[PDB]
Amino acid sequence: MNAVEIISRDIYKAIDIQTKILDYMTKFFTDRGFKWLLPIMLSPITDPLWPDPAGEGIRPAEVDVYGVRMRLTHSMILHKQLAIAMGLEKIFVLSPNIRLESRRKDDGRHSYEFTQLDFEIEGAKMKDVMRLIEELIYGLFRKAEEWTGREFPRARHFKVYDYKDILEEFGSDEKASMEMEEPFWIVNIPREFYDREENGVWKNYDLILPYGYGEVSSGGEREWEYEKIVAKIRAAGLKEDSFRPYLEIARAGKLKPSAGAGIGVERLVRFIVGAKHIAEVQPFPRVPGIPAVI
Amino acid sequence: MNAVEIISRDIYKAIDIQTKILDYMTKFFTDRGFKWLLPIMLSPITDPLWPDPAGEGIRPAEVDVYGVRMRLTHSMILHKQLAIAMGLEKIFVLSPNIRLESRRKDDGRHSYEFTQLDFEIEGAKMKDVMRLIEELIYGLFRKAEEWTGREFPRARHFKVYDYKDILEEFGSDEKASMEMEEPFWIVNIPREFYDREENGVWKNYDLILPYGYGEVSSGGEREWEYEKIVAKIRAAGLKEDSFRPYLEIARAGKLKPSAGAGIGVERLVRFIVGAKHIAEVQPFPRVPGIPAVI
Ligand SMILES: N[C@@H](CC(=O)O)C(=O)O
Ligand SMILES: N[C@@H](CC(=O)O)C(=O)O
Repeated sequence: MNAVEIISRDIYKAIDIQTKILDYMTKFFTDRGFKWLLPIMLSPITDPLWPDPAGEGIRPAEVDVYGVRMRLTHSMILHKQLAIAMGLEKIFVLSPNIRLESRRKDDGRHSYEFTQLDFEIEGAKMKDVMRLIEELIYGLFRKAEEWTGREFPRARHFKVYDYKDILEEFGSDEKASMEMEEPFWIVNIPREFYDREENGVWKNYDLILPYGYGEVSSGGEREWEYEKIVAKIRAAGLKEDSFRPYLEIARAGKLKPSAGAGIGVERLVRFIVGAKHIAEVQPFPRVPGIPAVI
Repeated sequence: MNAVEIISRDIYKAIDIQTKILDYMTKFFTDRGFKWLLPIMLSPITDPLWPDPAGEGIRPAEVDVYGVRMRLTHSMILHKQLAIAMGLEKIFVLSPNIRLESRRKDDGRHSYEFTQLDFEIEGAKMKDVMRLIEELIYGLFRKAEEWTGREFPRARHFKVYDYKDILEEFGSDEKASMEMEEPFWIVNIPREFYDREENGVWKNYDLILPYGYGEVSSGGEREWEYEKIVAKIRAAGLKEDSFRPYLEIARAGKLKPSAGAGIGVERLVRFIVGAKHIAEVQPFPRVPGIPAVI
């Protein structure tokens, strides 16, 4: 779409809903004693997004700052762990992510710029975080019924499936989404170095929306031990050089066990509004593979 | 400071205060019927930050996005105006800004990454917005007295200085800040093309903190007429191509009269904690001229 066409759309309703969602979600966390952090957009280090069955192996956008290469935020995962290392205990941030994925990921829920409500909790287990998210989502859906007068899924807790079993039964997370009528969990997904792996089991979780809307949240317990972290990085063919300051902190023994998740705000807006494509709820669309004109 | 030293700092109280500040300010705006938008970090267009007394003519950092040159957000001013054009009426956003200024700007209040609470109001006039910001600050300061047990500036309304009168009496905005015990306004400052100028008078305003803490907020009424906008860009030596899609919307006569401002969140946290350098309230410092290690 061209500039004038974009500004001509009627997205008042979507933005009204977005406002209510942000109000609800931020209060949910501050009510429970979480600290509210501001995002970082440039850093020597960022989320590799690899290995990850959900990705194609993209490289972060990079810009020089005073002669030094910085990466644009893929996600603040590493910085969340660092915030826990600073003793903040329970944190969240409204974090813009930049992920320059290909046209092949333009499936209606992807956007090359998007904001996650990203949170982390010192000492938490996967069960704790999944339960917290269920509490948030159930509460959100009840409020949405009041806001819209429409019905939303009423489940207070969601069924749990192993990634391996999803592949066997449905073939893909996307096909699973199409068949379900309530949100559900996919757990135990082999992916990035920071997700906690124990004896072949990955302590992680993705929340998937029903009716084909796809993944809305992703998280896990974390690795915190230097030796384990470095082995995982090397095994994936990644470079220690790409994580130098983070690995210095890990080597010093300053990472702590924690668990967390990120929640796609615009993906939730899309679900509540019932929009076919996420672009319909964004003032300034950022469609994968298509450089925005504004 | 190496990475280990950075995360070994104490920042708990500062983040505690920041959390209370963000809760307060976001509610202030949502209570008044403002829509809560999400930020954009990459665009073909951004705030030129020039001409501007407080700038130094820095050019936006750029990155390739699917073969197209995109600018990292200096400020969302142009995008705020486009949101008004879309009929959103009253909007705000927690917008990260990237401004790669020189070491000369490392004065205790500047950071090369920072977040503004940026807001815009269709049809608003400068007196309206200044009164709104005064209302916000007065309320925040009364709350801060409860949070901290210390005393803050009392005034319900701040003294207004014309820019040229600040230059005459104090020499600069910094010197003025150091000699005041109450927040004050500086108005009528010649700067960027988007600020409204009528008969040699600029309808804009900066809020300055006392005790040398310096500027905390800046805004104004906007130009919306194509001919007026084009003339100011051309006279400034700026290239029209740099603002193409924005100018298309102006030409189509879709821009509307509006006024707004941005409020520096970290600068407020600094003022309330009483920190000498703004780095002290940031988990991940972004000091002008010093590329961050994390
Ligand atoms: N935010 C997610 C990672 C992601 O960005 O997908 C997490 O906490 O693990
Ligand atoms: N946010 C300001 C511009 C700035 O100081 O970045 C405005 O509303 O005009």
